[PDB]
Parts: sequence; C-alpha cells; structure tokens
Amino acid sequence: GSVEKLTADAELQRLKNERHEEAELERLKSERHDHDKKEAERKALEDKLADKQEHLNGALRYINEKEAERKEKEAEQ
Repeated sequence: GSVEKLTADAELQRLKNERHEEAELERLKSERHDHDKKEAERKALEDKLADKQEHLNGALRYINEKEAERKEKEAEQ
C-alpha cells in the first residue's frame, strides 16, 4: 500500500510529543539546588574532620615525648 507515507506523518508527530522543553526546563527546575547536594559531600568532610580533631590533640603526643624517656641531661644540654 502507501501506508509508508501516512505513518511518516504519524511518526513525525511522535517527535512533537517527545519534545526537549521538559528536559531542558528540568535542568533549570533544579535552580542549582542539585549543586548544593554535591557541596554537602564537601561539607561532610569538614564536619567530620573538625569534629574528631584527634580529641583536640589531647593524646599527650604534642609534648616532649622524647624528653619523657631521656632528658638528655647526660649531654651538654
């Protein structure tokens, strides 16, 4: 038959139904709030790091550890 011609306008009409408008507006519809989601991962890096902070470094490691074993008084000092 000649259905190949008729269906060509019906298939072309499908493309008018698919559109790109909704897929383009979807991006703007986020209003860059989706970008903040990615910032939450960055914020989580500081939120955990600053929270732990090695217990304010209260491990007594920042002191004169070596001097606690040997004071080096045997030398000239």
